Amino acid sequence: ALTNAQILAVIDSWEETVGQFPVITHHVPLGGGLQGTLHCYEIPLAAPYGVGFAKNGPTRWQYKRTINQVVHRWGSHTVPFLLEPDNINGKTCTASHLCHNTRCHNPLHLCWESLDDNKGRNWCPGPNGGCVHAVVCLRQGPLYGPGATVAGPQQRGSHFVV
Amino acid sequence: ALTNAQILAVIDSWEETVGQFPVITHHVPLGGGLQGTLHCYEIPLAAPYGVGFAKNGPTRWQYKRTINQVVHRWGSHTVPFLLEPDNINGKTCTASHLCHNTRCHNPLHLCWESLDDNKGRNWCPGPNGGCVHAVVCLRQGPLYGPGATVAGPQQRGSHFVV
DNA sequence: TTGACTCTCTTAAGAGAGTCA
DNA sequence: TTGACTCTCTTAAGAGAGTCA
Ligand code: NA
Ligand code: NA
Ligand SMILES: [Zn+2]
Ligand SMILES: [Zn+2]
Ligand SMILES: [Zn+2]
Ligand SMILES: [Zn+2]
Repeated sequence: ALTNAQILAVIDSWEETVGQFPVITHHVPLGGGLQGTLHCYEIPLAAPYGVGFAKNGPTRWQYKRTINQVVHRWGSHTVPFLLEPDNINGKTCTASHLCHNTRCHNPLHLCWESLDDNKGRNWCPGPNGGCVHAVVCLRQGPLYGPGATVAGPQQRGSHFVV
Repeated sequence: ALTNAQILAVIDSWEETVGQFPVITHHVPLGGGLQGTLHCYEIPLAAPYGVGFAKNGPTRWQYKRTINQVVHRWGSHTVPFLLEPDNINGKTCTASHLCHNTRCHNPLHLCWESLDDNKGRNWCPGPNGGCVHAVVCLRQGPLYGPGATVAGPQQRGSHFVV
């Protein structure tokens, strides 16, 4: 809600509830042939999810609180960042999973960045494989690698140059 | 169905027409602080576009040929790949701009791969900066770099560990 | 047969809001 | 007030198909 105090109270109640989500250990590629360990705080697969939480899509949730007799609602991963600018360079800020685990709500696994920055982490080589993200990745992106390209650049005639 | 010879004739007429598009020289980052040059064959901004070409969206075009009284139509960048498999690993193949220039129809700037592989090239460090794509990138991706993250991982209390 | 328009859809990273009990 | 559902939208890499002359 409007006040900084009200917003801090929302963040604090969100952290307390998510802090009681099951903690699931995930071993992850870091790049450079190295492996690390992340501890994700995972929202349940089915109701009930936790005080204030409800599922609006297969892997989408919202957090809601009643403040001054009014319901306030947010995307479930956006709550840590309610005191931050909601845009950057004219692009909407989004909650970005450094752990690439949508059910996870650990704020130590989230950052707040453009949708392009968010998406791009899927292909990052990782913190031990050459990540250049200023807010560093926690793991190699799940889609990093050589790809599976079916056909490369080609021409039948002689009209084109690279 | 169109014979392989009929499809090759379609590819040949497409190449003939695209080869007459304006050829624009672009200097581009290759990664590793190096600069290279790409020559893009750019479809016009407004009609007429070229024989067989029409615009179906702000940056979407189609190629149309009528063979034995049947109208055939393809996405304008898919024509080089009409003799290739159209899926891989259960994923639809898509035309992927190695030059990251949507109006370009140079077939030496296109490859044929899943939408995930396609998107991921936006963040590649490039052929002189560590590209691991088996079909190698022609340039550093336009979105490669440190990013512009507004807020990083953080908690107010002590409920979480990474 | 062809050109120049029209419309909606896919994907996978993300969102907002309404209906009931 | 709180819970458990329902619906559609955004973005930027990509698509298929209809109408008219
Ligand atoms: Na993400
Ligand atoms: Na692309
Ligand atoms: Zn996590
Ligand atoms: Zn990274
Ligand atoms: Zn090009
Ligand atoms: Zn690459």
